[PDB]
Amino acid sequence: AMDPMKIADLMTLLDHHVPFSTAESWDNVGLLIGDEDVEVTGVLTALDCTLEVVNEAIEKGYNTIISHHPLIFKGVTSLKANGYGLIIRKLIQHDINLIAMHTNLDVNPYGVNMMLAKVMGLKNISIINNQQDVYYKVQTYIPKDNVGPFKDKLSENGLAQEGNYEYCFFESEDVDEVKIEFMIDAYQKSRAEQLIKQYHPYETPVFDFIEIKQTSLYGLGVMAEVDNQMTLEDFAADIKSKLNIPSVRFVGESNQKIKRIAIIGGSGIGYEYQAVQQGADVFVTGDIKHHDALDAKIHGVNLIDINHYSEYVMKEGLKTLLMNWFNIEKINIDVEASTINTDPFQYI
Amino acid sequence: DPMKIADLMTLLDHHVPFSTAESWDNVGLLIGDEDVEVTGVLTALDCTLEVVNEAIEKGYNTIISHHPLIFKGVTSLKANGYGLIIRKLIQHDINLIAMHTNLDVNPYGVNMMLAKVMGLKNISIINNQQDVYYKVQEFMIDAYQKSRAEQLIKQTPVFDFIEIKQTSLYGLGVMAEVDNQMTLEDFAADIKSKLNIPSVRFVGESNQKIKRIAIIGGSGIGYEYQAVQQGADVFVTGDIKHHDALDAKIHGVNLIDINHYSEYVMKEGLKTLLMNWFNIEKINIDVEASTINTDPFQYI
Amino acid sequence: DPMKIADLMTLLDHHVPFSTAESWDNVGLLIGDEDVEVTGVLTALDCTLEVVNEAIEKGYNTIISHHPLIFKGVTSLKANGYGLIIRKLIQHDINLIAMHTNLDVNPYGVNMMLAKVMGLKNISIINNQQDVYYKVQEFMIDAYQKSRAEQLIKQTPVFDFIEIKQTSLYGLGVMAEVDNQMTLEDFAADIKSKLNIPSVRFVGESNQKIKRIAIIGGSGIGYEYQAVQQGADVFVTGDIKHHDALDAKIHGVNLIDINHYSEYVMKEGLKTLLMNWFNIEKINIDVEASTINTDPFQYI
Amino acid sequence: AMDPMKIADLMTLLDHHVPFSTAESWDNVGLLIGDEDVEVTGVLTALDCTLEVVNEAIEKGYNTIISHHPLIFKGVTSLKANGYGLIIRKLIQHDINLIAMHTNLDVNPYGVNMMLAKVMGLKNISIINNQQDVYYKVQTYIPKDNVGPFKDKLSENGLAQEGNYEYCFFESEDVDEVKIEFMIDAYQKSRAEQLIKQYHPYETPVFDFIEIKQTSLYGLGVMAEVDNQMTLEDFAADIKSKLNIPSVRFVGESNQKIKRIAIIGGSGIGYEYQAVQQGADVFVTGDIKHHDALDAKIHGVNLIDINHYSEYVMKEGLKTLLMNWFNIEKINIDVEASTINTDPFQYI
Amino acid sequence: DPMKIADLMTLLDHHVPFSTAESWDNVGLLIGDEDVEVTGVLTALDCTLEVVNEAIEKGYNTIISHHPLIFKGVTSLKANGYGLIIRKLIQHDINLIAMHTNLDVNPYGVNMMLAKVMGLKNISIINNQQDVYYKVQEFMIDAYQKSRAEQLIKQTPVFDFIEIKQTSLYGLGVMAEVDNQMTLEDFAADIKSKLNIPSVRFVGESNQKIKRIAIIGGSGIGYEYQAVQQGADVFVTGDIKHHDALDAKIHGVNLIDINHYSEYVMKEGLKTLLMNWFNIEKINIDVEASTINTDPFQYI
Amino acid sequence: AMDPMKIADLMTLLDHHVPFSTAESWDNVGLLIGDEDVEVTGVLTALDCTLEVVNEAIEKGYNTIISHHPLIFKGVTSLKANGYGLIIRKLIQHDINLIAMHTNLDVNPYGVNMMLAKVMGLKNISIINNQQDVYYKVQTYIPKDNVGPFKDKLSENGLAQEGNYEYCFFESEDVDEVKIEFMIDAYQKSRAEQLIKQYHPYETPVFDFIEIKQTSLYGLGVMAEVDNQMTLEDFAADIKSKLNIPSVRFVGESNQKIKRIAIIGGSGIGYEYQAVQQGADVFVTGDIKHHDALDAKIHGVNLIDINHYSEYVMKEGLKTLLMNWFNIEKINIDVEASTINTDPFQYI
Ligand SMILES: [Zn+2]
Ligand SMILES: [Zn+2]
Ligand SMILES: [Zn+2]
Ligand SMILES: [Zn+2]
Ligand SMILES: [Zn+2]
Ligand SMILES: [Zn+2]
Ligand SMILES: [Zn+2]
Ligand SMILES: [Zn+2]
Ligand SMILES: [Zn+2]
Ligand SMILES: [Zn+2]
Ligand SMILES: [Zn+2]
Ligand SMILES: [Zn+2]
Repeated sequence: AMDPMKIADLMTLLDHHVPFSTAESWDNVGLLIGDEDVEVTGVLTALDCTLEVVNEAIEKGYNTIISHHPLIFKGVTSLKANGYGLIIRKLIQHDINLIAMHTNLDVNPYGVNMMLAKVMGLKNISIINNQQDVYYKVQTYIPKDNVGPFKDKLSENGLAQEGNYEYCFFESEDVDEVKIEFMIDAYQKSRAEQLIKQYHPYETPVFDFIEIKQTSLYGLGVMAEVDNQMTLEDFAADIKSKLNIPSVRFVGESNQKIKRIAIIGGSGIGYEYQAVQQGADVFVTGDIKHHDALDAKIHGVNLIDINHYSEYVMKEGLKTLLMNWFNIEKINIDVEASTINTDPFQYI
Repeated sequence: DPMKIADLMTLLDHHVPFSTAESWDNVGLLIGDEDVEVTGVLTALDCTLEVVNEAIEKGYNTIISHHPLIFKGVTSLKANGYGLIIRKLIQHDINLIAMHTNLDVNPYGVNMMLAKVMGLKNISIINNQQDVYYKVQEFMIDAYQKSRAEQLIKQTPVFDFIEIKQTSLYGLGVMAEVDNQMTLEDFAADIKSKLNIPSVRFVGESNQKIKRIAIIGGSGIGYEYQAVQQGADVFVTGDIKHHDALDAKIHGVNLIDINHYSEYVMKEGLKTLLMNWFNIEKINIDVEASTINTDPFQYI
Repeated sequence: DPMKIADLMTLLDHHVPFSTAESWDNVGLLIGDEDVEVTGVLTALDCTLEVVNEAIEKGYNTIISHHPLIFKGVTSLKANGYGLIIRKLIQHDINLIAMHTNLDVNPYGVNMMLAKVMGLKNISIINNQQDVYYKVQEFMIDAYQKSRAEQLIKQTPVFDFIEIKQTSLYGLGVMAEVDNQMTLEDFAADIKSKLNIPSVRFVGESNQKIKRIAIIGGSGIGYEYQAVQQGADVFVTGDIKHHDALDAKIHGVNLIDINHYSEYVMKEGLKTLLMNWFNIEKINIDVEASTINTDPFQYI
Repeated sequence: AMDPMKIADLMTLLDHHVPFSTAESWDNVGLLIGDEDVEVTGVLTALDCTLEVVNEAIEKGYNTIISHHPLIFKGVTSLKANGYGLIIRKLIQHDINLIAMHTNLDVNPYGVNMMLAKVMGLKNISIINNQQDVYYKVQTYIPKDNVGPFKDKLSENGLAQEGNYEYCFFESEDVDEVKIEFMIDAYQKSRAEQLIKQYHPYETPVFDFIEIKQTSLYGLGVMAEVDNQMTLEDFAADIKSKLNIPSVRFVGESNQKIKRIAIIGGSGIGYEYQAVQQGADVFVTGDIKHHDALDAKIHGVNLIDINHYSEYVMKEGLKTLLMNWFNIEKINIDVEASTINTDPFQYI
Repeated sequence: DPMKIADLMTLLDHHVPFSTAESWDNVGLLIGDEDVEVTGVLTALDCTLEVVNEAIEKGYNTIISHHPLIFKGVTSLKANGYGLIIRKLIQHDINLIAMHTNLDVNPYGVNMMLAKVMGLKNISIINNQQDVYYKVQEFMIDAYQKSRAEQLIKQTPVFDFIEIKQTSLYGLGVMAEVDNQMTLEDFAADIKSKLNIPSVRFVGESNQKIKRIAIIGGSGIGYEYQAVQQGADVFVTGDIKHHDALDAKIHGVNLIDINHYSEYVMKEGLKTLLMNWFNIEKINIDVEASTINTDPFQYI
Repeated sequence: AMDPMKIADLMTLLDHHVPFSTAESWDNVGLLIGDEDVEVTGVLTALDCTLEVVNEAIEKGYNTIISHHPLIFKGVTSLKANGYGLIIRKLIQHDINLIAMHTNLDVNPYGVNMMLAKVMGLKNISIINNQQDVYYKVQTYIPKDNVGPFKDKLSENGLAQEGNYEYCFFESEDVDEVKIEFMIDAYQKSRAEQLIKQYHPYETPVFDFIEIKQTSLYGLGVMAEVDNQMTLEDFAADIKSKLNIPSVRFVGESNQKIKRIAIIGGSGIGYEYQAVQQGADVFVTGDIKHHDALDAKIHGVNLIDINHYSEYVMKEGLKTLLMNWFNIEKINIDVEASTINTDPFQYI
């Protein structure tokens, strides 16, 4: 008897590759509308889950929509047949599940900004603005001989990855001891306390947790470079064509030479000065407003507004990711990128 | 011409104006479609999953609850917790309307209803709101009338809108009285019995004499000192906590905790009001009070 | 008797009262010396270094900008960034005056100017401020008059100041209309051409029909729902972002982003007003609109 | 010539066993009304120091009242012959001292929640919601031979507990050194700096303080278990009887099987979800309100409201503690638990 | 029928209404028993332990201080610091009343008292409060009268309460004048001598000419710009700090720091007022000004 | 062709000796008005940069003013010919540069409070209220033999001061390793990550950054002592004379014996209780107000108000410092302390 993938199985897989915990604390991510117990019949990727997207999923026989933008962001106070209420109600009425992979996908090594840089044909793409993850270096003190492996083996048996580090030294030079050390993630602190107490000895078994911060693989934005050095206006025209953008605008001398590019898709104004500090010749983002562009201009910070809507690259990008992850796990569920242009703006 | 949700909403607003609700509150049509024809109305304190099941059972597509099922914004709608109730409503095409603080402050609302169930006399609204009305220079106008009256009166004329403040009919709480003075203990026992309450608790000497009573159903602590100022011998409310009771006791302010759940009286009270309003308008729609006891507490 | 900065400031305040500006805003003489004789006036949207160079070139010692060059307090004044422009003004004895939100809400200001440049009809101020005026008991008085009228009327008399609130002439935005209904797409194209805009974008079906138009130049998102309430078929503003456009789209609210930079129309609009005001007062001072395109954006 | 116990001596003893520093930072604990210099004539324990409690102390010839709840919580703005003013004035006029042992007693291993669990007849009682205490691992580098004990001995002489830990290694492999390490509490950092500077050598004597956090023995609440698995309603009836409560109310299916119990006496709503995470079958507390019970019910979190007033168990509990502490120290001062029922509520 | 604390409180409220005190302030009976018969009244700026000892010595059981001994809530009452003074009061059955900001804004209060001690002329309250009074439709009513007048006038009648705002008699500060113009230096020296101040300091050229003087006793910085607006040549207050003095100096605003402690003049000033009020009411109770110099500063 | 000192060269030198980063985060320090590219013609020191000070610099041919107090503190919203606008405009019009050395000079070992204590003739002067600086102890694990110096040499080549510390031990007792450790300042964390990755080996090169906090040399205030124990009033009269103060006021018994003195020039009320904890017999500051003096008196905290204006000692103090720093660097630029008494107060 089969184990067809349920929403709960999909959630675990999504979380493995694009951890929901990497989303900002203000964000609203994960299963927003649906039922964990339901069997997935197909997956439609979307930037914004508009009414037409829901209609498209229904028409295709798919019961799961993964969007970038959370359809429910601040709590909804009503669910009427109007506005966003009409979309939410239609999902529920048709038993469609909606998952949001929002800022977790913005900060992922394979997420929105890797996807943007790739579509722009750029090279040497690296995450920037790295998160910091908290670890602990756990240090225990134990006598030599057989009580060392006795510790090692039991500790490694009950989890806590089998990489240890051992040094001789004297407690008091009365009691000669071995100081053992290993790493734990911040969540394991509790378990590590338990397991050390259970399989150690004395009246006062000595153990320490030393906070270690490590640079994360996750961060908001990428730095990349063009193949060949280019003028600002030529780089702007190039990416307008590659991303099929109706209108692009840039801030800076049109003949400015550009090699290193920082990209935060969406609305990344607030990071442009830091991007310049980090080595960018231009900061690429959307939703750039007059006074921030004016400020950038006077300071010599070069900008390109590719429009917030250029995050739409994640529909095909995430479709490709998910098909790969499904291949690995030998899952045959169909994934399609929504073909609807959901940009609220029409350009003239 | 069959009554739709939109028509119900108009009628309810007429009799219990949604604008009298507190600004923090979430009232009106919370879940539904205003174009849908009302098949029947079930009244509820809390819209639990059992209450939704009851509406479905009775063939009713409209629930009016006191407490808003969605109060702070919902962050997700999953098949769990409150998500389950909201999803069940939507999937069964049930409309949910909340008449919350607008009902608490209505002259015929929660506190009138409590005082009637207690058999009280001389019941009047306390803690009255203030209505803003302009005298135009002379005749009277309401809040919104101030825009159009310029838009009308400017067809070179010299005119004036004078703000006048009027004590509202609407307010949180009622003051009322027993026929004859009774002890605090006897009054607490009397209302326990009348409201079918499993357990009541009071603050004050059992032999204190009670004539004038202030009532705020739900959770009305914060108002007990004012009530005493307004003439109450006792303040009746729910959800009274230790430190607030201890303060009242030391200050000589008498209280009775009838439990927040005592707002359940609005189910029958609202059923009766709505049957009457329907009668006036010649609407032939069935209204029932939910029979489900939705108190999360069981008393021993 | 030659006009000084102080005299200019008086005249500008007469026609576009600096007190109609928002309380957060920074308006008036921002950089200068009120005793200095005005040699000429250059109007500007943003006072860039190029605009300062232009004033110097033209022999003008007075610039009137819409946008305040100093908005939040300056923490330093170095030869870099905005420091460069402020220092250049001072070192060349150029006076900078900001007519910012007071011009946005003026009956002849930014939004009248936008609606005229679009060739619109029936243009009226929307979002009107409220003026406080007292009726004394009877005759009328203004804001400041309430002090002196006691100081005058107390020379034992029994008197009254009655607060009356009056719809102001001043407000953020105008409502206006085209001669004949046109599609949303055609109207957007029409205004693109009339304002010489490199790129315009709109929200709403291209074949939506437009008759009544609400305009707030600059960055007016926050007001689009109210505008629709006030009768607009479309809200015209700049600096529209994705999520605000997506919200409007789902709610059926039509928008056009003409870009914040479209406030540049106030350069010629202000030049014309100031030439007229000068004429009335028989002041022979040259006024020019800056010809510099100061948009930080270049469009492709 | 005697050393009769003064309030200041009592305060030191109280603080030793139920440290005032473990109280919450918003709390108001310790000597609230009185004179440190005054000789203690007897001690009356109380939940709330009401007028009748003060009258009881006067009648008994006791000049010290220890209450759980602070009679002065937010600053008093007046002291009139009315309300709480009348109680405060009566204490002062009769030279009665009032000490509050509030949230420090809530979080103590022998405090309010241990006492509740014991009165309920429960077993395997353990503190939960543990505080974290900050320590430092101080590391200094010193040459071997005689300068090691020279360091050890002087450091241990000037306090800083004589548990050291020593390891060989090379500074620069030019200057061979011994790295010595030991623990200090967070307050000793200053002294440790001084003492290391004074008895070390070089131009730049190398020493480090490494922050270590340890799970405290103090925490808000206990987890315990019933002897024999029981239904929720039976457990509720049992504890109503054991604590002599006029009325108890519970949230949950009456036949729910209960083994593990979390208890926060007083008003502990806000912790029930965490208690369930920590393994509780039911969260026992007081002052439970409708909407929080409604939420608990829908989420399957089981609750029992034993009333805030059930904290009254600390009068006899603290009396027993204090008599034990006085025995140890050979102090003959009488301690009595106030017999007044001070519950503002009367149940019908 | 001997005067109790409650009767004193009524009389003081009549002449120096406790409701004119700032909302942050702590005034009235701070420590005491309103049923206790007043044996005598000692006036005080600060109620120090020495002032309590003086009351006890004189056989007086009532102290009226300007500064509230309890301002923010007391968190403990131990035999140390301020605890010592509060405990001594209570243990000796001394009643402490605070007439703080209500005395600062009174027409006969701190600032009248300062201006009199300086020998000034044409003294008037500045910074006046606003009194709310309703004209009922016509006759006048006060703040509280608005409730009962409905409760009275509703025995179907159509009526109106019109809010009228009236300049109060009460305000922080006085404006006053010398008989003849004098230099800033000479005026500072004159008031130093008249108030027996060990050290005075002034801001402004020593030869500036002074005629009109604004005074706020205590710590009145924040009001100096307004005072100049109101016509003052100099603002007189205490507790002036470097940066506030430097700002005033650069703006041409003249100041004199007479020290916060100069509010001590209210001891004799209040003694005189209270003897007079007692006379009117035929109360034979002794009132003395405390003779203790309570300044924490000693000057060298 | 010369390298005459420009403002940018002066800024670097100032920052070296009195780091701008030690200023409070609310403060406004450094070059407030001027041009980094301009050649310095002479330096005038000032407490407050008043109009007369600017006039004095012009008259002397000096184009640089260093003040203690920042002429621009909260952003200026206008620059009119009035008030502070007139001073700012006059600086700009005459090409005068103004640097503020504000709270950085308050907390410097040679700054305002050292200068105050020295002018008072005091001894044993020590900074108090020390800042804490964040460092990292970087720990890497590397095999013995030749890969150790290979690491050492390259790491030391690319900066990161050549003080290392080495200990033997076993990774897994499979792979025997050397644990190397060294210090970095908090800014080097990024570089250290790079350089370790570049010149280390494995699939997972193990390195840790351990946060170390050290007591700074910078702090607000000094503690010092009088030569000979003195009465409070005599100490007050002495310092009034030494600093030429028109009027001094003190709080405390006039015959109180004084040996240890805490000094925060300016407006240091808020620190007096801590100063007493730290061992002061009197707290010396300016701008003392009635209610704070009243509080101090009742608590037995002794105060002397020497007036905020007594910070004027830094004009000659900083002149002396700067002349010394210029000597070292062989710079011939004139430095003069402004002679203008800029006290807004005149005493009578
Ligand atoms: Zn994104
Ligand atoms: Zn986005
Ligand atoms: Zn209610
Ligand atoms: Zn309720
Ligand atoms: Zn504008
Ligand atoms: Zn603008
Ligand atoms: Zn407790
Ligand atoms: Zn409690
Ligand atoms: Zn005062
Ligand atoms: Zn005062
Ligand atoms: Zn300073
Ligand atoms: Zn200073």
